[PDB]
Amino acid sequence: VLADFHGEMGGCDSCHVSDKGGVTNDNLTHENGQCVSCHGDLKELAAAAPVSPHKSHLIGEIACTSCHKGHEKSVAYCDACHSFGFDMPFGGKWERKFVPVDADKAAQDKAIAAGVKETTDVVIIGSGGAGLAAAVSARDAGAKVILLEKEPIPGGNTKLAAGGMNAAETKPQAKLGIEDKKQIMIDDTMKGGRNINDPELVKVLANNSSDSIDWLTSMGADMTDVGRMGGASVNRSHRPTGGAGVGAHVAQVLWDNAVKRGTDIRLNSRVVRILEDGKVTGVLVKGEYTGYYVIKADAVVIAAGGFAKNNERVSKYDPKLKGFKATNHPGATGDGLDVALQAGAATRDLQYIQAHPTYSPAGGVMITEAVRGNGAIVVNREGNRFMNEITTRDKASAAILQQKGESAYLVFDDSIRKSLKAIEGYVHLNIVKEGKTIEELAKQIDVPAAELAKTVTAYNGFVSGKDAQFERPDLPRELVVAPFYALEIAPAVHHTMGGLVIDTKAEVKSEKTAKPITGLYAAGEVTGGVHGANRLGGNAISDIVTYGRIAGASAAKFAK
Ligand SMILES: Cc1cc2nc3c(=O)[nH]c(=O)nc-3n(C[C@H](O)[C@@H](O)[C@@H](O)COP(=O)(O)OP(=O)(O)OC[C@H]3O[C@@H](n4cnc5c(N)ncnc54)[C@H](O)[C@@H]3O)c2cc1C
Ligand code: HEC
Ligand code: HEC
Ligand code: HEC
Ligand code: HEC
Ligand SMILES: O=C(O)/C=C/C(=O)O
Repeated sequence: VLADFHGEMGGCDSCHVSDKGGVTNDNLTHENGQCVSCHGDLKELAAAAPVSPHKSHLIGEIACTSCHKGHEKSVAYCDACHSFGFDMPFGGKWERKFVPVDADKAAQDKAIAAGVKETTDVVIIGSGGAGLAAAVSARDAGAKVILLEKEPIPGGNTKLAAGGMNAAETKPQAKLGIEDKKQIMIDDTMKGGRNINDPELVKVLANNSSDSIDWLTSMGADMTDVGRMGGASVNRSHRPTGGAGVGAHVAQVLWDNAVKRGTDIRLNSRVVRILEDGKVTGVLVKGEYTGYYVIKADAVVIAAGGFAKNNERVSKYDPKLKGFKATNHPGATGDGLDVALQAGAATRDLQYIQAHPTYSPAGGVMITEAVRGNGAIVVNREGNRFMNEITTRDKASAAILQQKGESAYLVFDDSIRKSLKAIEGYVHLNIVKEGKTIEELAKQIDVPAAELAKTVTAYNGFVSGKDAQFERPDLPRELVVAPFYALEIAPAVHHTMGGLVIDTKAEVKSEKTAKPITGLYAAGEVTGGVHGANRLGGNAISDIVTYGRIAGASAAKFAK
């Protein structure tokens, strides 16, 4: 392992700040400074490469030490989701065992009384889009902030985002000739959420849309290419130009701005208990290398995101998903909720767990909803259609579940390819089957040529505005310019629509007292009610930004 290979050289000193050893802080700045001092930084390393582990889509600072582990085997962090078989010096397999947020209670108790280390105004749990947005906002005229993230690298699931941030009206929308209006936001959002959605939440989720999409814009963002997500009417999923992805893009831009203002962002730092006056007094942090510690603060924003990814827990409410795969990063296991619950928060819609119908087994990645939206059709093992490809996720997950072998085949054109640039990434991942003709495509895929061809020729007829098979309301492109591609895909646990109960100010309500627990804030996937029973594609990112901002600001006035 790497620190022995380097003990052989110069000592403990090489990396650590002292000759006895040990880490100063959990972001591991010193040591990573040491790394780069002898080896160069990531751009330097990246330039040297001929798929390289030193240059990727991850956002934010990506410590050397997030892969190159000192005192233990090392693993590319890319293996949490891909299987690149890189040949990592001092290699190891990626393994994560979920450990309870409450275990080691004695230890936590012993350490709560044992001093009082730092104090700040506002603490924010998690670094995805909601926590960063909150960072900007608390910081941005108001308070001192100290955001913790448990992962070794930032941006949660936010950074994987693919297809768009919903907003209504007055976003750039103007400039493309997309005619849309606020109530249509609300109204689809209720319809997709099967009408249980907290009405006041879906309201500000409608009415702050444009501003969050302008805020992003005041910060550096590129929200201009618009498309169609399953479930809405007027086109409104904002993204970067030509079909790239908004998650990385948004995460990055709010990472920068949060860092730019004075946020004190700390990785390998998991919050394991909110501190009880019953007012929120502070937080108990388990810094991975520096041990436990208390931070006193006046407001706590909870922005830890969802629990998709914990199959134990998700199987708990919907055992249909036991054994299913997830589209999330490793961090979404519910720590947040647990922390909050211990604090006596109220939750809702915990059992409504959204599976994404088009994940790819082979690639270990989601494959965006926009591929079907720009024109792809889905095809079972027999070579035929079985569904209106732009239906709701739950219906589309259901239908592929009910098909030969539990999986199905996205099938598109050279025309759909060109038109949605996320598709170059899939191509880059070796997961896309190619055919110079549909008969060629079939052979790769192991689906019958005359049936697939008849399917595709017929689909084309439907394309002529009428799907006399499955009702697909939009038929964007014809599927007739070669080469032709396909991917097999299947449903994967993806979003948890439920969560902590909060108002339009982002306050968290107590189960017992049905009022807010004081100075306890929340925003993002960790919260409940914004999406009802079903989340619309494109509503997560807009919920996260607009609610973060509110959570931040609310927490800032508190303490002020
Ligand atoms: C593959 C994929 C594609 C999606 N694409 C889209 C899209 O195109 N459009 C859209 O609207 N939505 C999309 N979604 C929905 C969007 O991703 C939200 O679901 C996600 O943004 C949630 O934001 P967040 O701020 O709440 O959390 P996250 O981005 O997950 O941020 C999470 C932080 O909390 C850290 N954390 C958790 N617990 C603790 C703790 N106890 N202490 C410290 N840190 C902690 C976590 O590990 C995590 O990093 C997508 C999600 C995925 C996974
Ligand atoms: C001389 C033999 C060394 C002593 C004593 C210690 N180290 Fe290290 N170290 C390095 C990293 C990247 C870390 C972070 C965690 C990890 O990646 O393993 C650490 C951490 C420690 C710790 C904490 C133990 C724990 O894992 O919880 C101790 C006690 C420690 N270090 C003491 C990096 C390096 C390194 C660079 C390659 C060298 C030469 C050493 N460490 C050597 C020593
Ligand atoms: C910070 C914690 C790090 C990390 C992540 C790495 N180094 Fe070093 N390194 C140095 C020298 C002179 C060598 C040897 C070259 C050789 O023997 O051919 C290395 C080796 C490595 C590797 C190489 C694995 C391989 O053999 O391919 C890796 C992955 C690596 N390091 C990472 C020099 C230095 C330092 C100068 C004092 C410092 C500081 C570090 N390394 C710290 C780090
Ligand atoms: C995970 C995403 C990584 C991060 C972040 C960093 N490194 Fe890396 N490193 C990683 C792998 C999987 C490999 C080897 C496999 C391959 O195909 O490249 C490496 C290799 C190195 C090396 C040896 C190669 C070289 O050009 O010398 C060194 C010296 C190295 N890595 C150092 C290093 C530093 C300083 C980093 C911070 C900027 C860093 N790595 C980031 C995985 C990952
Ligand atoms: C899980 C959270 C991931 C980790 C960690 C890494 N990647 Fe990833 N990667 C992930 C997804 C969900 C996607 C697809 C996004 C989409 O647009 O639908 C990707 C994409 C890639 C690609 C192809 C697209 C591109 O932008 O090049 C490559 C080549 C890739 N990822 C490589 C890669 C590397 C090298 C990573 C380590 C630094 C890495 N990924 C981390 C999911 C996740
Ligand atoms: O781009 C997609 O298909 C997913 C969107 C979401 O989860 O909101």
